[PDB]
Amino acid sequence: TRRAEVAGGGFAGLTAAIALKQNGWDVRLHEKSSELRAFGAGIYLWHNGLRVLEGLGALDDVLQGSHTPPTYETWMHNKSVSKETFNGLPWRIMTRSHLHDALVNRARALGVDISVNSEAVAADPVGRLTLQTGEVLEADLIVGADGVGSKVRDSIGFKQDRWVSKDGLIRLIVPRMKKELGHGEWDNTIDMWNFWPRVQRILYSPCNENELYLGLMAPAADPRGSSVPIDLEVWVEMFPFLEPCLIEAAKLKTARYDKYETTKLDSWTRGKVALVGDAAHAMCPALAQGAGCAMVNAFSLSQDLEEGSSVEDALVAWETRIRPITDRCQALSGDYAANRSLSKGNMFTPAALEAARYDPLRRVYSWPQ
Amino acid sequence: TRRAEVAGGGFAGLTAAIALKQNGWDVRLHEKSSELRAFGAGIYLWHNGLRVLEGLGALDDVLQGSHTPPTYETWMHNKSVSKETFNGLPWRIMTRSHLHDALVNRARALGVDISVNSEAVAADPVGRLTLQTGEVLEADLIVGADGVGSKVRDSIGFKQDRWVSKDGLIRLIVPRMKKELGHGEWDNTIDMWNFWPRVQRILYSPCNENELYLGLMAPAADPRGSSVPIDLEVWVEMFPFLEPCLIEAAKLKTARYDKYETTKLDSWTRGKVALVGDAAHAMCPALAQGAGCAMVNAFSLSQDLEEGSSVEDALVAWETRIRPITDRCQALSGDYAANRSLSKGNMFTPAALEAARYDPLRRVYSWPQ
Amino acid sequence: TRRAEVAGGGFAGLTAAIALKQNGWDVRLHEKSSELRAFGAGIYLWHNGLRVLEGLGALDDVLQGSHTPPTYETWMHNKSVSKETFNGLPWRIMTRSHLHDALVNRARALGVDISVNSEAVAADPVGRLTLQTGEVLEADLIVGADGVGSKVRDSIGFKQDRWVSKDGLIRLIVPRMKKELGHGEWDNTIDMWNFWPRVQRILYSPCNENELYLGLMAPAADPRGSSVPIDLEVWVEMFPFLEPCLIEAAKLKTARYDKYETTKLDSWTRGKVALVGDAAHAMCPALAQGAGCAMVNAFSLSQDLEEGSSVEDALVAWETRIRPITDRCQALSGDYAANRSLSKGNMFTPAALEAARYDPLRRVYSWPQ
Amino acid sequence: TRRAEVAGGGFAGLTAAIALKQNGWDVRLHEKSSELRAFGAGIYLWHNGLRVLEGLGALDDVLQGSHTPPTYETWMHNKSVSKETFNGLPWRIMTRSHLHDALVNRARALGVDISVNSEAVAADPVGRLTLQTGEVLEADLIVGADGVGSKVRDSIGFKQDRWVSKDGLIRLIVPRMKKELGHGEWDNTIDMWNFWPRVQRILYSPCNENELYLGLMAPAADPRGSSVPIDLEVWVEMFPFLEPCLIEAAKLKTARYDKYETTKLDSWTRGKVALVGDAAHAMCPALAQGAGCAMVNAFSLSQDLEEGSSVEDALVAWETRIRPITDRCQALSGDYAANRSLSKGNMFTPAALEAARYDPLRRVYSWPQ
Ligand SMILES: Cc1cc2nc3c(=O)[nH]c(=O)nc-3n(C[C@H](O)[C@H](O)[C@H](O)COP(=O)(O)OP(=O)(O)OC[C@H]3O[C@@H](n4cnc5c(N)ncnc54)[C@H](O)[C@@H]3O)c2cc1C
Ligand SMILES: Cc1cc2nc3c(=O)[nH]c(=O)nc-3n(C[C@H](O)[C@H](O)[C@H](O)COP(=O)(O)OP(=O)(O)OC[C@H]3O[C@@H](n4cnc5c(N)ncnc54)[C@H](O)[C@@H]3O)c2cc1C
Ligand SMILES: Cc1cc2nc3c(=O)[nH]c(=O)nc-3n(C[C@H](O)[C@H](O)[C@H](O)COP(=O)(O)OP(=O)(O)OC[C@H]3O[C@@H](n4cnc5c(N)ncnc54)[C@H](O)[C@@H]3O)c2cc1C
Ligand SMILES: Cc1cc2nc3c(=O)[nH]c(=O)nc-3n(C[C@H](O)[C@H](O)[C@H](O)COP(=O)(O)OP(=O)(O)OC[C@H]3O[C@@H](n4cnc5c(N)ncnc54)[C@H](O)[C@@H]3O)c2cc1C
Ligand SMILES: O=C(O)c1cncc(O)c1
Ligand SMILES: O=C(O)c1cncc(O)c1
Ligand SMILES: O=C(O)c1cncc(O)c1
Ligand SMILES: O=C(O)c1cncc(O)c1
Ligand code: NA
Ligand code: NA
Ligand code: NA
Ligand code: NA
Ligand code: NA
Ligand code: NA
Ligand code: NA
Ligand code: NA
Repeated sequence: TRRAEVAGGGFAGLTAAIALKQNGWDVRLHEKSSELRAFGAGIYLWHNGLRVLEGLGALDDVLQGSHTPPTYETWMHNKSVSKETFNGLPWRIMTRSHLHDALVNRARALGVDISVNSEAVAADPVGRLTLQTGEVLEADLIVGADGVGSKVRDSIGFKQDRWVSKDGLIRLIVPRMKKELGHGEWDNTIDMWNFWPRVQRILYSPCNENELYLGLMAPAADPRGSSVPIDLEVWVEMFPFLEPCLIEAAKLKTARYDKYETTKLDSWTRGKVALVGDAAHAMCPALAQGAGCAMVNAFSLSQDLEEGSSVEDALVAWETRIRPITDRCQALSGDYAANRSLSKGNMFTPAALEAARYDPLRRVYSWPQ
Repeated sequence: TRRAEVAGGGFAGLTAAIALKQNGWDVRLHEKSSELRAFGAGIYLWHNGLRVLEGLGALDDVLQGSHTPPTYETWMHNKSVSKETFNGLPWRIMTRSHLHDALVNRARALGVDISVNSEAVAADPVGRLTLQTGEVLEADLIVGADGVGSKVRDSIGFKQDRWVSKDGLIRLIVPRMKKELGHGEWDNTIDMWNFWPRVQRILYSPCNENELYLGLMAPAADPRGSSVPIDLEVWVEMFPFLEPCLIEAAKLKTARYDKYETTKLDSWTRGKVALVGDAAHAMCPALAQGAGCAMVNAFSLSQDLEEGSSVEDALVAWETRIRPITDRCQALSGDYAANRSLSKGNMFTPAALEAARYDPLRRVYSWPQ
Repeated sequence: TRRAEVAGGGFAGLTAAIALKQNGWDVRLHEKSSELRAFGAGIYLWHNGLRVLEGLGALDDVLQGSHTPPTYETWMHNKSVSKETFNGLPWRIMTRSHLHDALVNRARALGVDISVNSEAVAADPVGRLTLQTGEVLEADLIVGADGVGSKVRDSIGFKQDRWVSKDGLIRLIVPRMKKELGHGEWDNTIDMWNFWPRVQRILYSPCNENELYLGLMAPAADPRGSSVPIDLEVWVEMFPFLEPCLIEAAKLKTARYDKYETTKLDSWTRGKVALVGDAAHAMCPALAQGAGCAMVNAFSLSQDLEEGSSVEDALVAWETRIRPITDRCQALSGDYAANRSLSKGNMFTPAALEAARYDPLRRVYSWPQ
Repeated sequence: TRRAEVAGGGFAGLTAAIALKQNGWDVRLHEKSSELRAFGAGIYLWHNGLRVLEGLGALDDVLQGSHTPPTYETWMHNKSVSKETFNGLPWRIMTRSHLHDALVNRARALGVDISVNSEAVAADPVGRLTLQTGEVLEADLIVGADGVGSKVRDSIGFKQDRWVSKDGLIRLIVPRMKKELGHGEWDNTIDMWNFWPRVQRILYSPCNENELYLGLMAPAADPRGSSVPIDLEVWVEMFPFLEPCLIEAAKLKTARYDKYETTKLDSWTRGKVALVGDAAHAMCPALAQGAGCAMVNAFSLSQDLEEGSSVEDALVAWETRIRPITDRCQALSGDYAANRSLSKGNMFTPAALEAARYDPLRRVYSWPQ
């Protein structure tokens, strides 16, 4: 039996572990943290990620208790500038914990061996993974799914450009308060942009009938807008229609102003080691596809390992096949972020939706625009 | 090699033929008409039917050149009473020819032997199909996909209740005239109900950027509203906002006032003969699921024939497994039609969407409400 | 000093009494009822009536505590069909008591001698008024302002057509409940028409920040819709958006289903007797001008009595000058009522607004359309 | 017969001349310009100014061919922030020429002696007016209605503060293009504010079915926004919904970027000389009351001259009676302009509307808020 050692229990690592286990690999997954958890409050998935979930046998648990808004709406200075439904392209909003739980439960159901407090500190291309405990594990495949600060990557040495932004946002889950919001379209995604009187934006993202995912975005140089716990007054001033939800947001002492971070590498493979997710390709969140691409790439890795080739050759074939979708999406999302393109509305163009349109199960693009 | 003879080249027969051919059956399909064509102007499919298309390898050709509205909207007396998006449940509108062409092209690509001017006039449960030419074909499976007036069914004799309504509607494809319609949400499905000043209704159904599917519904006792070609004045009077499209509709000399028709049988099988689609279960169109159920049932038949059982036993197992979804949907659609339930809006309830939610590929219900 | 005896303490009689007293007449007014009061809940005035109030020195007290809606809106089956603002033509809504009080207070301020429990039972063209007490009062002018059942008129004998309708309405004052009505344009006049599922209409008429005037109109043959106190269920069913106000309306045990009533006479004068208001020209309320015309005619009477002619000649001149405006408005309002013309919206045409446009102070038409 | 000499043929001078002529004064009016004309494209009047017009016998000609919008609407960054109708307070929009013509025609009808190319260069408090021709005219009253640069004022010497702003606006009349504007509320006043992406504002003011009054406001430091003829691109960019009207505006080679200008004086009188209008009290246009106050003050002057006092005493009484309304309105309009208060919407408060609410005919405040 082929053995895989996966470093990291995020969406990339769990996807890799499930996909490999379904194909008969002996899979062990190692999470550095003391518990299995997902940070970031909420998350969007699209057709591509939902198809991965179908491929993993985890779609049912995800769709139950998650939300597809009637439309993706954009506001500029409180004026609705677009409503987009992507010509039926499937999409979904959920809490991070909801997605995480579904993947963990599926991995456990399949008998994936999951270890917590288990940090990969070094990886060897010949197929050896060293944990912080000093345990050296031999494997036929090593998956570096260990995030932007991947030690699987950096122990080997990959030529790279990394960037941590000065700016960021505050992501929270609060109650919907739907009745208290009164008249409106409060099941929508609403991306609420402003440049005047200050640069403040809220991405309003319903997760289900109970939970609302809010992203509060202000520059780091704004001492009030970037404050945690949230400066209620400055958010209510520019988003008064969300006051009921913002009052609940202001109670959260766990709120963090998290910075954006990107990674791009010359390659994603070395011998029997494959880098997946933020370890390889962390990107700007404009197109809401960092985890989508991570999951597609992890699932696609399992596919290329079923061709009867050596692991080394399968990994090379995998990157060649799948990386361009991620490269283009990363580049375009970065362009969108820098140009504030989403502020215009109607920017989920055919090109913007390329990654979302990809079906990893059939390996074709679907849901034409 | 197992041989199947399929009577009828509608959506049920083509689905059966493709699904069987994909599983290695030697399939021949017989269409009574001189050409392969689909009547009825336009058609809605939902998740269940779209999943059948995925199973048939015909989804790509269908999604290209078809439309998912941003919302399914209902009007009563020109007042919007509901907007429904079904919590992300996939759905699609297309011309009948668009769906038909996709299925025919797929059947031809797989090497299904299609005959036109080939009418099944008698079927024997032992596996003999007699054509109007006098040709007697022996087969391991006979599929009666030959519509509400099925001769495969009636030559054998199935206890049945059939009903042809006095009332009906006029279904047409016209240009979108989107610019000429001016301000509005003209990519929506809009079910435009009226009881005052007369009983007149238009189901407004965009198929793509070029083609609009209209259903003009008035009682048979209304000599103007039921007239073909359409009485332009009486339609413009109550739907003045559609005048540009109605002017184009009035040019169509091919317009027909078609009656609603239902069939229900005590059983769908006899020996090696299976009845699929309108031959077995024609229903009211309120839930837009007659072809959806027909396609699910045809696809499901192919599945039950892969269990290693006798054809006779597989057919019995098939009906037992799949019929209840169709029975409930038929009953509920008839209830909706009789009570004019759709006129209230917000009537695509979890129960109404049961058939749509069924995934025939995984044999589970998806897209929870 | 010239002496006038006025029969009736309604809007016509009070207007006549004030206007005459301002011109130096010794005026006595006789009200049959035990108290000075105005029935009918609320009332609309337009430019013509507001100009009379200006002429009477009673405009200030009327405008304080009354309401001009931002627009006059019409709904058919809950769909807004028109919004009308009459090109700036002044108009106003108020409670009947508000208008009544303003006129009574002005009459008292001028020293008009007002008697209650004082019914005119006979009038003589030579200038004698007999009260129910048997008191015979001699005067230079007798004003029959004693309503649709005028005894001043009928004691003399005027050729006439009177009509009392079988149908009618329930008029009430309730609290605004503005906050409880939620999203909307609840300061508007909204004429809420329906023919389906039943013939039920509400004229929604805000009087000020505290008081709402509702007219609930259903046919007499409808036992539920015409019931008093109101059948809450049947009104909430068709006007659910007014439920907070309708709950308050249902508490009113004083509610009446009052019938429409009209009067038309061959003449309005006989010797020293002049008939004013409903005594002469009761009309359908479609154009909201019965009191408007009554007040214009009463004020105009005082004007014609300042020409230095005999009272008999002044009265003849008065009717000749002013009656055609009332005749046309009565006729058009009756046409509108019979044809349900207001149900279409946009029916306050230049012709419909003729009476409203008349300025009695300058004797010209203003506020062109 | 009392003789009045009026310097200036603007709204103040024409009002003074008509009002005095109606009271039996021998009135001569002197306009410096070669023709009688009014600059500034369009103008708003309110109840106070409309009542002056009624007092002048010029209301009929003004209301015919002018417009009361259904509402006064305010936008910030294309989002509607308020709709105001002032609780029925009368108001009106018209072209400057429309108002001017009505006043000139009334003055001519009354036999006011109007001279063009007749400039007042000096005034003496004893009642002598010297024209640029050298003609010295003796009079019982001299009216300085000669604008912000009044030579009647400055020849005498009045302690004053004058201010000419660096900023200004471009005022134009263009066709309505109502059909070309498509869906909207295009009969409204719409004050269209923006601070982002640049400081640009359009006051949209329909005058009648044919003519639209536009005020295009940008800072003088903006070389494109302040350009004449208008820089079409920069106006269409921020007001694309007005493109049809802006294309017509760009054709006007007569367009001017006119600066705001204010005047405030310690007194308005000296002996037999009275200063009226912009000569005395030019103000910021935020409350749209510069001409309103000018007309009220000119009309009020005629009233105080009917008390049987000396002209000198009547003038002192006039200023004491009427100036505080103008002082408060000037101050508040300046505050509004400086604070950009109108950008918030809902700022026509009872205090803001004080001047508008004043009725000069009855000398009371009407139309309570
Ligand atoms: C503001 C924001 C919004 C976003 N929104 C979206 C969205 O809507 N949709 C979407 O698809 N994506 C979104 N993304 C992207 C998404 O968050 C990431 O791309 C995705 O979570 C990365 O998954 P991962 O498994 O690669 O890495 P991670 O989620 O970082 O998981 C790595 C795991 O490995 C563990 N670990 C780290 N080092 C080691 C080690 N040495 N050994 C063992 N374990 C280790 C960590 O503790 C962690 O649990 C967003 C990102 C940001 C910043
Ligand atoms: C007004 C209306 C609207 C509808 N809207 C929808 C909708 O939106 N969505 C949806 O899913 N469904 C809809 N339906 C239902 C749908 O039209 C039918 O259920 C579906 O087309 C039936 O397919 P079928 O293949 O069973 O039969 P058919 O479409 O009738 O095809 C039978 C074929 O067999 C041929 N034939 C007949 N007899 C013989 C014979 N003896 N031998 C050989 N060939 C023969 C015929 O010529 C025909 O081509 C609607 C129905 C109506 C009436
Ligand atoms: C449903 C409805 C809605 C209406 N809405 C409007 C509206 O919005 N605007 C509008 O302008 N008009 C409206 N009208 C018309 C308006 O109500 C009448 O035209 C107006 O009140 C008539 O005034 P009046 O003074 O002529 O008669 P009344 O109001 O009838 O007053 C007559 C008075 O004389 C007294 N009286 C009677 N007989 C004698 C006697 N013999 N001696 C002494 N006193 C006597 C009575 O007690 C009464 O107080 C409406 C009418 C109806 C039915
Ligand atoms: C941008 C803007 C918008 C405005 N909008 C409004 C509004 O909506 N509503 C409103 O009410 N007001 C408005 N105003 C104010 C209004 O324009 C003025 O207050 C009003 O026109 C002043 O009238 P006037 O007669 O005092 O002076 P002017 O209109 O300046 O008239 C003076 C006349 O006297 C002549 N003249 C000058 N010197 C002499 C002399 N020595 N001898 C003889 N004749 C002379 C001039 O040629 C001129 O014809 C606005 C002002 C501005 C700047
Ligand atoms: O920062 C964004 O533009 C962004 C856009 N979409 C989803 C998300 O989480 C973030
Ligand atoms: O007749 C209907 O109610 C109907 C409802 N949905 C689709 C359709 O084709 C018909
Ligand atoms: O019955 C009417 O149509 C009517 C219309 N306007 C005011 C009113 O009181 C009644
Ligand atoms: O500049 C203004 O704020 C202004 C406001 N109202 C009318 C007008 O002409 C100008
Ligand atoms: Na991507
Ligand atoms: Na991306
Ligand atoms: Na069905
Ligand atoms: Na059905
Ligand atoms: Na009338
Ligand atoms: Na009338
Ligand atoms: Na003023
Ligand atoms: Na002012």
